[PDB]
Amino acid sequence: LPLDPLWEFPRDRLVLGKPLGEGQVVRAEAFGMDPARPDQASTVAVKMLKASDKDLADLVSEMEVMKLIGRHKNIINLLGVCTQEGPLYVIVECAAKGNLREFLRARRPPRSSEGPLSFPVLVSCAYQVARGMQYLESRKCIHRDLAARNVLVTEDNVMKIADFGLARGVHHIDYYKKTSNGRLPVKWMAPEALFDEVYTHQSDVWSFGILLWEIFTLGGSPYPGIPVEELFSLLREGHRMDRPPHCPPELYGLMRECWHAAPSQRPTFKQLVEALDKVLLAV
Repeated sequence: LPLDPLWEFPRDRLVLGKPLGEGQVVRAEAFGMDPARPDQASTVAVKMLKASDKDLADLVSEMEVMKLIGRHKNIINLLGVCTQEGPLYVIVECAAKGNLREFLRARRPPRSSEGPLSFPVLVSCAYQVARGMQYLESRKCIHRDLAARNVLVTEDNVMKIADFGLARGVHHIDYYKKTSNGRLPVKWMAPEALFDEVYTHQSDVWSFGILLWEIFTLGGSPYPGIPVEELFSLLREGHRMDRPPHCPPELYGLMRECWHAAPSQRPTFKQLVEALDKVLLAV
């Protein structure tokens, strides 16, 4: 691997800590990530191999994607890399509150009538994800698995889209795959992706609609009670999820637009940002 001085960070300035998931991602302390404060500690996340040569190329691929995509408030940003004299590390921002799905589920409801989550904050979460996706789209990045579990939450409740630069094996998806936390990722796939193996930014818009439903069910799992075999047949029939409880029609409206059969008849991310902004400003 060649040295890129723009991004190289000394590995001896990292102290590896608790693993965050399984390549693998590990929480770490970094010293002098800002070269103006060389002895200052910060908390970062380090992506690394668990590994085959294919596994290595995929991580290098993600690294190069992240270099090109540039900075945005609502994505997990690249901070540095360690490529020389040791294992490949890709250092990115660490979001203190974990993923959005778990953030919502943990916060389900003199203030006994009040849970931690209010309507304007739920809308803000949706707006921020749309802003991040608008940015990624402007950089010609299709996410391909946009979902609440792939949005991370900072200490200040800022949404950051994660894992947007993954080499995903799109031509070998096990549609019946259930994760160790019980997720069926097929439930986020646009029909053109699932059925025809076509991905565009409009397929991410479909997934955003599913994410919207996750937000307004406070981390509910989509298509409740529906196994994959039934999901296939239901999608072929044009099945859409019901309006969740305590969800205004404006937001279910947006969900249904995101799930229009024709990709060109779904909103763009720019339109979603504008629509959600209007709801946010309506108080």
